Amino acid sequence: MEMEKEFEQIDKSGSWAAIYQDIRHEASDFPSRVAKLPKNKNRNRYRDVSPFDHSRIKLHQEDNDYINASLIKMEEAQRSYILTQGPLPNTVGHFWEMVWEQKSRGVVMLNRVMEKGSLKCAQYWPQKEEKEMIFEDTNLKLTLISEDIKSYYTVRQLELENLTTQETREILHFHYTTWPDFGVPESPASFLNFLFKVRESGSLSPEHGPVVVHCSAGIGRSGTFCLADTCLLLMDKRKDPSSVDIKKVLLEMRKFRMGLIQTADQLRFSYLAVIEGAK
Ligand SMILES: Cc1sc2ncnc(N(C)C)c2c1C
Ligand SMILES: Cc1sc2ncnc(N(C)C)c2c1C
Ligand SMILES: Cc1sc2ncnc(N(C)C)c2c1C
Ligand SMILES: Cc1sc2ncnc(N(C)C)c2c1C
Ligand SMILES: Cc1sc2ncnc(N(C)C)c2c1C
Repeated sequence: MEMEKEFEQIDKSGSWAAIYQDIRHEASDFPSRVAKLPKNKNRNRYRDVSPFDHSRIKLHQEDNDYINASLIKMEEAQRSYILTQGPLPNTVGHFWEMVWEQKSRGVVMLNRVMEKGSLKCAQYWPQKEEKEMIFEDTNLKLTLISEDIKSYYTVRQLELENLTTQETREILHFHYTTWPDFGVPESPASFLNFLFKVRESGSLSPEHGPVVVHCSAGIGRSGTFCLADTCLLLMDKRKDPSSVDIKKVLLEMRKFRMGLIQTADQLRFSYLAVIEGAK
């Protein structure tokens, strides 16, 4: 169909759960044997969320190359993303090692450190200019350079130093701070504004390594971000924008990481965002 009329037809027929279940039944199943090795148990936040072996990011290490992170490579749209879990106390040094080694320019964070009264990820960046962080396991230093706090998001300028080579790189931290503890936003307007601030920065462009995107598990909000970005780019590239099929794009992305879009409400929100962004 076309998207906006497919949308009203699923709303009127109340069939979001059935459409979402169809996607779950058709999604790819690839092995994740490295994720399940006993030596990696304290590197995974959730036992049911693992990177596939074929698409996992490898750390440049001989002892243990494992991180819970996946490369999503979208061939027609010419976009790549790394989707990862919120870092754990034992994996903050691995996280910044990955940003360094993959030549990323941007980190996109879609969660708060505490939500629903529980910790959803480690405090993995410095909160004050004069109190830098040193990750001794991976030999990196991270400094807060500047902060811009807005109503719906915060952007930070960070300096990452490889202490082995004394090389430095600027990293941009894009923090969406207002996703609700339960459900999805009522309007996609602030999420779309945020997506276009990340684009404007150069963080999604081919002159850099892939953007690093995370939430708590790195599949639900994180999936919504990459799915909306890729669908809007395809609508600009093709002769017939109404040919873009959001369900087919999501199944392509599910070849590279399991579980992207965690609820029927996140699926409806992704349709809403693409429909409103197209205008
Ligand atoms: C430039 C690259 S790619 C790569 N893949 C696996 N291991 C590596 N190590 C640990 C040396 C590397 C390096 C140094
Ligand atoms: C006024 C300026 S110049 C500049 N250059 C790089 N990053 C910045 N951010 C987002 C902290 C800024 C700000 C806020
Ligand atoms: C002069 C420059 S460079 C640059 N890079 C990323 N974002 C920007 N804006 C609009 C927030 C800018 C501006 C205003
Ligand atoms: C020179 C740059 S890079 C960058 N990235 C995100 N936000 C920014 N602004 C406008 C606060 C900037 C600026 C001013
Ligand atoms: C949904 C939004 S907000 C925004 N701000 C600046 N430029 C934009 N375009 C057209 C590239 C947009 C879009 C498409």
